[PDB]
Amino acid sequence: HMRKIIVGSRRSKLALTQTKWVIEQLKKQGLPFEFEIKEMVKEIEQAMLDKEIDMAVHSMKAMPAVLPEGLTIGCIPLREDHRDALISKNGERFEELPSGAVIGTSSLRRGAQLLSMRSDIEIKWIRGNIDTRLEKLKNEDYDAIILAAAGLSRMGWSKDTVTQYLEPEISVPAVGQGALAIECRENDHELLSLLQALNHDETARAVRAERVFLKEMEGGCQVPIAGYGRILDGGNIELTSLVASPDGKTIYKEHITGKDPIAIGSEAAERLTSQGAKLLIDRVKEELD
Repeated sequence: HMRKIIVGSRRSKLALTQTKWVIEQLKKQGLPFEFEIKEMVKEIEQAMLDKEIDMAVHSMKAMPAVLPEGLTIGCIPLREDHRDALISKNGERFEELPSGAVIGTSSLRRGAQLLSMRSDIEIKWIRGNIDTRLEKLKNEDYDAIILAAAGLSRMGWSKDTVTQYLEPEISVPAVGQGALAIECRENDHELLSLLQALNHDETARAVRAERVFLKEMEGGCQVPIAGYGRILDGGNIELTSLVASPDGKTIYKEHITGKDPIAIGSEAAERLTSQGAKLLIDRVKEELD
């Protein structure tokens, strides 16, 4: 026999899609292993520590800033599109949307940055599938919605479903957007070896700097915080890190370029904290109660 690797997964169509793609990619190494999905965050992690599962595949922006002792991120594959995307009901770009246009998103990070660019538009909550939000755009009060360009690609959508791709200058992406995270036990050296070939350290070094900034600022999906990293020619990491207030009238923004990803994410957090961004994040976490 050969070892059968158990991969836990959230039951959504997107989650099982990512899980099967990682398995499909891990099979091309031709190494003696079996793979098996077991439909199931805290259950996942403890199940992995309990050894009832062996690994898990998440969206990097859905990974908690801090992993429990004993678990690690053993592989970050090649990064997909990292940008937010605007889809309008009537095909307008962001600057072309009429006054009072309603843009649908539940992300304070996305809403606060758009409000910083234009305060004459409204940001309203919206729920559901990529496929569900596209129908609500057609039938409801929304004039546009914001979606991750990586999510549209994984669900097999046209790049021309997007009206406009938001460059990081307009909307700094969430930490790890477009990237996958393969979580496993840090002492499973056999699994870590299989995951090495799928890893892509140009993506990994950039995301590591993003995650340190997220970690030092105590951030998450619910907090209006953003960070995008990329490798420049020469090995340097360029990290754009941002903290915004919900009404979009306060923008802490910092650009760092260096060689050590941990030191880069450290300085961005050290720098923005001194400007008063950590005080902001506490009030927003308090407001969420």
